[PDB]
Amino acid sequence: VGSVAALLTVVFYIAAVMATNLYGATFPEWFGDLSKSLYTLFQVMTLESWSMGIVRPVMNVHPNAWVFFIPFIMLTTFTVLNLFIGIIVDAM
Amino acid sequence: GVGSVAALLTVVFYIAAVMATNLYGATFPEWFGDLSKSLYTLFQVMTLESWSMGIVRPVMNVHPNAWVFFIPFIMLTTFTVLNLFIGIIVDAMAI
Amino acid sequence: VGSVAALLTVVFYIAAVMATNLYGATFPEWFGDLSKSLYTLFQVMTLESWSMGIVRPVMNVHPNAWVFFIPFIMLTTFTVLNLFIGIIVDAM
Amino acid sequence: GVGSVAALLTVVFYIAAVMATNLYGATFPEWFGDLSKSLYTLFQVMTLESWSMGIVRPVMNVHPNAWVFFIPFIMLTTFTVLNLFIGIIVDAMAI
Ligand SMILES: CCCCCCCCCC(=O)N(CCO)C[C@@H](O)[C@@H](O)[C@@H](O)[C@@H](O)CO
Ligand SMILES: CCCCCCCCCC(=O)N(CCO)C[C@@H](O)[C@@H](O)[C@@H](O)[C@@H](O)CO
Ligand code: NA
Ligand code: NA
Ligand code: NA
Repeated sequence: VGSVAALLTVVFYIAAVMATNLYGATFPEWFGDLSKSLYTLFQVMTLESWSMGIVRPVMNVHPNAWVFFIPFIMLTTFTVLNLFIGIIVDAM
Repeated sequence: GVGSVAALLTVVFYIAAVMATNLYGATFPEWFGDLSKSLYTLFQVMTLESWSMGIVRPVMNVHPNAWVFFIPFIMLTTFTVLNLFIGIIVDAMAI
Repeated sequence: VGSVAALLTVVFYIAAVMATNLYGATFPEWFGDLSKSLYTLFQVMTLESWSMGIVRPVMNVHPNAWVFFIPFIMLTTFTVLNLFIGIIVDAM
Repeated sequence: GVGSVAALLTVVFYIAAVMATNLYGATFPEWFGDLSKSLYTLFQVMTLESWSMGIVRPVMNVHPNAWVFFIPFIMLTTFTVLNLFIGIIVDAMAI
């Protein structure tokens, strides 16, 4: 549980560092600085406008942007679910 | 204890809707103008429908730290709702 | 499980009958006929644009529309989750 | 059997993306123009992001029965994904 939350924080910072670098100059409102990146990736993780709102606009400049976001969604959504289940299981 | 979980959620929902009415009511009246409008918006935000693009990003354009309220709200309420729904299903199977 | 799926089908038809009647004349693209209603309520159940896309526009004509949709979401989302868990538990 | 579940999902994803490319490719080329565009749209539809307002409702304006493909697709894939993720967590706890 504590290790799961630690893994998620590491992945969140590494991904937000990568995203700032990859799409920061082209998409500054969403990935302009580490803070803007951490906010966008949290939004993308919850799945709110991930494609129509973020990825489809991003792919119009970077056609492979899906190689970053789709694996990010698969990894973080599974981890978040696994973490929440882990909290409930340990408390019981 | 299921009933206590639902009670905790109702308290958190009213406290948050009181806080939100005060924080964003004057600037964003269609969404947080009164306690009722606030309770509706926070239910929407809790389900995750247009939470960012639709609500938080427009709210952050006036209040840049609005994320300090909404992100912890989402983390707390979504976990509690999940925990509550699991608790109902687990207790009904045992009984 | 079979009874859960049966309860959901009854609730889906009753709600789509109610919705056709309540918002059919005012919102015909979404609730014009039982079919359009069953499609909208399935969308609302999955939570896609339930508020900004459907309920907020509907509330502008019917200010209490939330008394129908919010309890509908609470009932159907819980039942769907309970049904899917029930399938997985019975198969194991 | 986890590995078989992931295998079933991949088969369903390719079959559905083949079917969708054929059905809506000429009418909706930005979303279903090629197998790649189709696999991306169906992943989006599977996560439920703008599935109706963004994709299906525009698609139904040309193909009124499009719901016969997408609604069963959502029911099948979302259940399988949930079942797969639960299967991973259950097997890791047992081992
Ligand atoms: C799961 C973990 C998710 C963490 C999410 C962190 C979000 C941080 C967002 C943020 O702070 N900003 C980007 C907004 O998108 C910047 C501004 O809103 C504002 O904070 C600044 O101007 C200054 O106040 C900094 O001191
Ligand atoms: C969980 C259960 C969810 C059931 C969902 C059922 C959706 C039915 C939607 C539907 O069929 N239509 C509304 C579209 O919103 C009508 C048209 O698309 C079209 O079917 C008709 O014109 C004729 O073909 C009828 O024979
Ligand atoms: Na969702
Ligand atoms: Na959603
Ligand atoms: Na949306």
